[PDB]
Amino acid sequence: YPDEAMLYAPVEWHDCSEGFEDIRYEKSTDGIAKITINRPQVRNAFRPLTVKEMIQALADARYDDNIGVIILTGAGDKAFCSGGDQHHLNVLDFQRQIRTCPKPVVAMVAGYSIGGGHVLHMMCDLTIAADNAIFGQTGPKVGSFDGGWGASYMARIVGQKKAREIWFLCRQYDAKQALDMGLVNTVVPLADLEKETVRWCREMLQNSPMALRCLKAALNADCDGQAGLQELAGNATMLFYMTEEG
Amino acid sequence: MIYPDEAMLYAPVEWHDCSEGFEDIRYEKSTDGIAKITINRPQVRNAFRPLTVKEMIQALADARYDDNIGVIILTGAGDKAFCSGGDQKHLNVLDFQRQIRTCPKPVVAMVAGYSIGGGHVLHMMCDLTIAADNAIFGQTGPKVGSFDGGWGASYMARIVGQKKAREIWFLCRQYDAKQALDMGLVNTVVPLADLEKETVRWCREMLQNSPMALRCLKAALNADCDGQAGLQELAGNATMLFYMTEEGQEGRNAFNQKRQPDFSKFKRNP
Amino acid sequence: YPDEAMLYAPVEWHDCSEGFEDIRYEKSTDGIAKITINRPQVRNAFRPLTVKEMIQALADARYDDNIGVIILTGAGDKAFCSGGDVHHLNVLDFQRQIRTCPKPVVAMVAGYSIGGGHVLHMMCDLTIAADNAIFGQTGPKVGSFDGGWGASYMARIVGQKKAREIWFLCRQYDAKQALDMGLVNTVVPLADLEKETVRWCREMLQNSPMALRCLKAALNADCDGQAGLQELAGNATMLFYMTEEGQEGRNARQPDFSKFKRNP
Amino acid sequence: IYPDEAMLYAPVEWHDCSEGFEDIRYEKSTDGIAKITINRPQVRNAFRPLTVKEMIQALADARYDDNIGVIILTGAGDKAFCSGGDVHHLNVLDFQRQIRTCPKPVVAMVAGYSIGGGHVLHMMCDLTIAADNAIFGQTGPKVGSFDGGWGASYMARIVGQKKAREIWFLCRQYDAKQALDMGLVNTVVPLADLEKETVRWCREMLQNSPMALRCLKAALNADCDGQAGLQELAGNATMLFYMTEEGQEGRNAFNQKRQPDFSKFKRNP
Amino acid sequence: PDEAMLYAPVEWHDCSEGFEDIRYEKSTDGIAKITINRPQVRNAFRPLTVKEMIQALADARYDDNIGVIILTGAGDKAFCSGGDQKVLNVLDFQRQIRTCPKPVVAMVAGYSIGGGHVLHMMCDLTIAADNAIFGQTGPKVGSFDGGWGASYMARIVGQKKAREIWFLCRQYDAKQALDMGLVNTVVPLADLEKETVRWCREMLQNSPMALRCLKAALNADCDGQAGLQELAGNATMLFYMTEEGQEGRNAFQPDFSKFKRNP
Amino acid sequence: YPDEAMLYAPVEWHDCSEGFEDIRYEKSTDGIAKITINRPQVRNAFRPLTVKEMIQALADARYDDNIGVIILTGAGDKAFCSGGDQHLNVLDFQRQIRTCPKPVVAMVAGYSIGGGHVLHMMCDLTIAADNAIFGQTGPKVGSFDGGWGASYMARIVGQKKAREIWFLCRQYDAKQALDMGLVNTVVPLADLEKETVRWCREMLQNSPMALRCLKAALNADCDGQAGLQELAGNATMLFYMTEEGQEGRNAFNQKRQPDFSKFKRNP
Repeated sequence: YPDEAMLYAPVEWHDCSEGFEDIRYEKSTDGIAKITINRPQVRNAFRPLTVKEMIQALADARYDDNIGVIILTGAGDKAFCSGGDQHHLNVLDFQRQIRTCPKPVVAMVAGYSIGGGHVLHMMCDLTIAADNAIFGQTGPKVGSFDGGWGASYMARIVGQKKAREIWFLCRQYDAKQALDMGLVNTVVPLADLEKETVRWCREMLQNSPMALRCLKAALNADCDGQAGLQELAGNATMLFYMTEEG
Repeated sequence: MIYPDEAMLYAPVEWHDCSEGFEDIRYEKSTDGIAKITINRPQVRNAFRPLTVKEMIQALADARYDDNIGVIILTGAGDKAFCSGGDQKHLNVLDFQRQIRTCPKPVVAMVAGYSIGGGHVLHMMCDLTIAADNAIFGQTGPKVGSFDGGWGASYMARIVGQKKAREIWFLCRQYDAKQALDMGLVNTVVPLADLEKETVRWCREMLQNSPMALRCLKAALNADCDGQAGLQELAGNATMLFYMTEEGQEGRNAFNQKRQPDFSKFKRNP
Repeated sequence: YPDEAMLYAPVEWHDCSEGFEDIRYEKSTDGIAKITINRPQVRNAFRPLTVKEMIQALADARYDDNIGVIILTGAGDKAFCSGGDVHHLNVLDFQRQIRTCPKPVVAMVAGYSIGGGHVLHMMCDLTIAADNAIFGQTGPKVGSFDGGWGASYMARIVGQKKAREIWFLCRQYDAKQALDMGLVNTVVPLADLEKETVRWCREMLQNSPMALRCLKAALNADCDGQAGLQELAGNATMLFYMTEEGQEGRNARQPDFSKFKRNP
Repeated sequence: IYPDEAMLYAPVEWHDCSEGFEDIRYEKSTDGIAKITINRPQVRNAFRPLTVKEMIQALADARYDDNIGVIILTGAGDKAFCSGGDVHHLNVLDFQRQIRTCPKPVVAMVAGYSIGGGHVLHMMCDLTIAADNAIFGQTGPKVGSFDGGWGASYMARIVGQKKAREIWFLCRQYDAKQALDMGLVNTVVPLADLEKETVRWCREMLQNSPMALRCLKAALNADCDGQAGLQELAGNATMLFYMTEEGQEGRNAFNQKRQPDFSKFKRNP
Repeated sequence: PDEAMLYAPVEWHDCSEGFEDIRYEKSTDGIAKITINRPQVRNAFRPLTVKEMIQALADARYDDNIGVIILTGAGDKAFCSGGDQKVLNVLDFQRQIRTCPKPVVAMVAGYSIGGGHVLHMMCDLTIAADNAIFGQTGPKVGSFDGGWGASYMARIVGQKKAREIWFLCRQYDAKQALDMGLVNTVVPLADLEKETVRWCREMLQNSPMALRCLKAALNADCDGQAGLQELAGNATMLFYMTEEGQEGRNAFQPDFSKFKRNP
Repeated sequence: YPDEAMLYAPVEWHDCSEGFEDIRYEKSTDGIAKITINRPQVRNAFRPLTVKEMIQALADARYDDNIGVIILTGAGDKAFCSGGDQHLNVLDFQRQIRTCPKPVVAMVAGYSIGGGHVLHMMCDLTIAADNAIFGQTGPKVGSFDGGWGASYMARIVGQKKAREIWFLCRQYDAKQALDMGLVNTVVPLADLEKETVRWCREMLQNSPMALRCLKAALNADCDGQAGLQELAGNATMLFYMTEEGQEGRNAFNQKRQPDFSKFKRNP
C-alpha cells in the first residue's frame, strides 16, 4: 500500500476554469480533476447553465490522459448541491455522463446534498462525507421526482425499505445516519474533508486504470441491462485490440 | 423547505369504523386520510386464514378507491403480534401480495410483537415498516414444510442484502427489533406505547406530500425489481400524466370537436 | 394426439351473462369459458364498465375448477375490440389479471383489434386470427400510449424493429402481415374462426393443467422480474405442499426430515 | 384519418447545414426531417473517429432543433450506408448511446452495404428502410473485433437468439430479402425510391404526437436497458409532471416559502 | 471462404472408448462430434447417456485442437426424442452447453422432441434436415421445462410461438421451424453433415477468442449475473494478455503510472 | 427450535482426503462436509490443482445424500484463502458453489483476500472469526473479477461499498465486514468451528427441499434465465412427485392417452 506520507502530501492544483460562470474546474499534476459548483449564495443549487458547464468539464476530464479520478464538490462548507433551480432537464445528460465515465468519480460532500443534488452524489462512484453533511430528497414535497437512477440506484445503495422512506417522507439525514445505511463511504471531520478525499483519490490512482474502468462497467452492468453490457463489452473490445489475436 | 410542525403530526387521530361485514379484521379510516387494516385474531397471534386474506383484499381495494384515503396502515390487533403467519390448522395471500405491491398509495406495516412466516413477508411487502421495541421478525418455511420463493426471497434480498436473506431463510431464527433495524429490515424502532403515535406521524408526513409524486416513485422503485410488470406501473403513471397535459388532451378534444387531431401545434423538446 | 373428430366436435355454450351490461359470458361443458365484448354499435370499444365486467367474468373463470381455458373475443365479425371508449385506467388491472391467470387465455380475433384492444389480444397467451382481422396501435395518432406490456411485451413477440414501427407509425396490418411477424399464432377463414379456436382450446384441455400453469408462469418469468418469480415460485410452493416432505414439516413435535433424501 | 398519399410523397425541400463538416453532410427539410449523411463514398462510407465526432455534433443539433421531429441516418451514394470503422478510437460507442437516448425517431436509410460497425449503426436506429440492393452483416470475428454490447444483445432482440448467433459466428452477408424475412429491417423498396419511401415513413411519424413517440421510444428501450432505460422513461414522466397543476403547486409553494396544498388534488386509484 | 475448402472431405477419428450410449469423434480440422447412439429408442437419453455426453463435452471444451462441437443423433430418424421414460442430470448438461466457450451446433435429422428439443435449442445454431420434426411434450406426459426450455425458447421464436409450442405440444416440420426462426437453415437429408461441416468450417476460419466473447455477450442478454460472469471472465482473460495486466505478475511494487488513462 | 446442547455437541469428523494433495476433505456423522484448503505456508492461496480438488470434493458432497451442508475453510488460524497463487478454472468452481443445492458456508479465520474473497462471497453464508481480514486486490496486482465478484458483491454490501472495496483494494477487519453485511456473524477465533457447526446443525434440522428451492429463488434474483433454470428445475422435480405428474409418465409408459381430467384446476 502507498505510505501515509505520499497520500497526505500537498496537492499541486492548476486552475482550468476559463469561460465558466457557474463552476470552477481544477486539475492536479498527479491526476485528479475537481469540478466545484460555485454558487454558494444559493447553496450550490444548479441551473441549466451550471449543468452545461459541468458536462463540459467532465468531458474534458474524461478525455485528459493525465486525469485518473474526478472529484465533484460544492464551493464552501455549507453545501455540496441543494438541488436543481426551481435546456431544461439536461441534468439527465449529466447523470449518464457520470455513469459512463471510465474513471472513478468521487463526491466530496460538505453540508447539504439535497434533491437533484442528492442524486448527483449517489451517481458518483464514491461519496466522502464531512461530519456536517446533510442528505435527503425533496421531490414529493416540491412537485418533482427522480424515478430513474434517483430511485432504482438509490435502492441498490441503501435497500428498498430505506429508499422508500427517503423518497416518500423527504426528511433530512445527518452524516452518521447516511453512513449507517451505506449511503456514503466514510465520514470525516469537516476540516479534513478534502485532505481525506485526496487520499482516497490517490489510493485509486496507484491502481490499474484499466482494471478500475472494467470494474466500474461491471458494477454498472448489474443495473443498466444492455446499456451496462455496452460498457462492459466495450472494454473487452478495447482489451482485445491490445492483444495478439486482436 | 418548510416541514410539518410536530403539533400537527402528533395531534390525536380519530378512527371511524368501516368494518361492517368483516369477521377476521377491522377496517377503519381517519378523517385526515389514513386507512387502517387490522388483523383481528389476537387469540391465535393474528395468524391469517383464507377468510382473513379475502377480507384484507376487500379492504385494501376500498382504500385504493377511496379518494379521501392517501395512506394505508397494516397491523395486528393488540400488542403481541402483527401476524404470526398462515393459520396452520388457499394460497390467496399471493393475490394480497400483488395488491399491496401495485397499490398507488403508500402502505405502512405497523409492527408490534411477532411478524413471522407469511406475516413476515407481509410486512416486507409494505413500503415502510414501523416497529415497536417488542417486535420479533423471521421466516419459518424450512422448519414447517413451506417456502416463499417469490417476493419473500428476492425482495427480501433487495432489503437486507443476499447474505442476510440467505441466513434468514436457511436457519429460520427470530430477530429482535434492534437486529431488524441494524440490517435495514425495518425503517425505525419506537417504544411500544408510542407505536401508533409515531406511525401516524410518518403517515401524516407522507400525506403532506404529492400523491402523484408518491405513486410515481413507488412504481419506479417497484420497476427496479418487477421487470415488465414494473414497467406497466411506471408507464401507466406516465400515461395518466400525459392525459393531464394539453398535448395529451388533443386527441379527446379533436374527437369532441369532430376534427382530426393536430400535433403540429405542439413544441418538440430536446 | 387427440382425434380430429373430437377436436372439431360441436360445442354447446351455456350462458352465464346474467347481470352484465357490456359483455356476454358463456361456458362450455368441456371446460371453455368465453368472454365476449358485446358493443357492436361501437366496434366493441371498451369503457371502464366493460373492463370491470371482464374482470369479474375472468375472476369467475379462474375460480371455476371446471374451466381450463378462457376465450376472449368481440361480438360479431367486424371487431375484436377497437380500443378504449370502475375507474379511468382500470384496463391496467385487467391486463395484470390476464397475465397472472393460471389458465391459458386465447384471443379470438375477427376484424379490428386496435389500440387498447390490440394490447388486449397481445396480453392473451395465444391469438387465433380470422383472415379479415386487422391489427395496430393508435396511441401517437390520438395523443396516448401504452408504455407497459403494450411496448416491452410487444417487443418480445415481434422483435424491436417491428415494435417500433407498429407504435411510431400506427399503421394497420392485415392477418397475413400479423402472421408473418409472429404477432398471431395462426390465420383461418372467418367462417372457421370459432371452429379452429375451440380445437386449439381442446388440445390444451387434454394436457396437464398443472404443467400449463407452471409454463405460463415460467414464460412470464422471462419478462416480469420478481413479479414473475412470485408466480413461478408460488407454483413451486403449491407443488411442495403436495409432497411428503412438505407434509411432514407441516405435521411436526420437532419435524423430522431425516427420512427424506438430499438429492443431487 | 390517415396520412394522404399526395402529402406523403410530395417533394422535399432540403436545406444544407454542412458548414464545417469534413466527413458528413447535414441537411434539414422545412417539414421537420434532419438528414445526416456519411460522405465518404470513396471508402464505402466507412467511418473514422472524425466522422463519428461530426455525426455526434449533427445529431445533437437535430435533438435541440425544435423544428426537427425525425432524423435520417444514411450514406452518400447508392453503394454503401456504412461499411464499418477504420475524437478517440472507440467514440462510435458514444454515438450508439446518443442514437439510443435521442427522444426523436432515428431512421436508417440503407442503400448497398451496411457492414460491421456500420451494421450495428443501422440496428441502433429505431427503424431501417432498406433499398433492394442492401447487404447486411457483421465482420468482427473475421477482422479481429467484436461488438458484444448492443451489437449483440440488441441484435438478439430484433432477430432472435438463433439468428443473432449465426450472424456473428459466421459473418456471412445477407441480402435485403433475407434481412426483411428475419425482422432485421422494416421494409425493402426499389433503390430509385429509397429516399421517397423513407421520407414518407418520416412524414407519417411527423403527423403523430412527439411526446407519445418520445415516451414509447423510452418504454421500448426500457425493456433492454435496465435502470438506464428507467432513467429515460421516468425522465419523461417527470417532464410531464412539471406540466400538471399538481406539479406546479409543489414548485409555487416552495418559492413562496409556504407549505404546499396538494389536498386540492385527487388521490386516484 | 472458398467452396472447395468448405465441402472438402472430412477425416473423423474415433474417441468413443468407454461409452455405452454415445459416439464421440474428432476431425483433423478441429470439429468434435457427440452422437447419441440409441437409435432403437429414437435416441432418447437415460441418465447414463447424459453422464457420457457431459464427459464428452467436457473433453471437447478442454481440447485446444477443437474449435466447434456438433451434437447429433445416430441414424436419420431422430436427433433426440427426449428423456427415456422407461427410467435430472440433463440440467447439468444444459448449463455445460450454455457455458461452453466454443460454438455448439445441433445437427438435426428426424425427431428433436421434448427434452431432446430443449437440447437443440440450447445449441448456438441448428442445422435441420428436411425430414426434421420439432416440438415439446411436457404437458402431455406430466413434465415441463420452465428454465431455458421456456424463457430461452421465447428469445428464439417470440412469446406467442413459445406459448403455442408449450401449451399445445404439437409437432412442427422443418419449414415451420425455419419460418419461426427455430432453426438456422434446412437442407436435404443427404447433405445434412456436408452442410453442417461447412458451417462449422466457416466458424473455424474466424477468431476463436472473438467467438467466445460474442457467445458470452449473447448469453449475457439472458443469464443476468451468470452471463456477466462469462463475459467479464473473458475480459479478465484478455486483460492478462496486455502489458498493463502483465505489470502485475511481472512485479512478483507494481507501477501503473506509465499507462494511459484513456477516454 | 434445536436444543443448545445438541447444537454445541462435539463434532465427529471422519476423513475423506485420500488422493488429495492441496486440500483436506472430511464428513461428520450428522451431515456436514468440510473442504479445507491445506496450504498454510502460502496463506492458503489456490493453484490450479487446489481448484481441481475443491471441485472434486464439492461434487462428492453434492452427490452424497448423507450430506446436507458444506463448509469451505482454510487450514490453521491465519488464512481462509489469500487468492490465486503467484488457469481460470476457479470460474467453474464459482458456478459449482452457486448451483449447489445444499447450503455452503465459508468459515473464515484470518485472510480472505482477492480470489479468496470472492470465494467466501460465493458461499451462502459466512461465519467470520474476530481475526478475519477481507478485501480485493485486483486493481493493485493487475486483475479484476467483473462477474459475481462485482455484481453479486453489490447485492451483498450495496453499490457504494462495492465500488469502494474494488476501487481502493483496502483491507477490512471483521467488525467492518459485519457492519456492511459482508459476513453473517463474527465470533471469537477460539469458537469459530463450534459456532459454524451450530449454524450448520440449525440448517440440517430444516427441510432440505425447502432450502434448495430458496437457494434457487435467491439466485434467481441475480442470475436471469440461469436462475430460472435452477428454480424451475426444482419445480419440475416437485411435479414429478405428484399424482398428476406421475399420471403422464404412466400413460406414456402404458401406451395410452393421459387422463388429466381427473385432477383439480386450482385458482
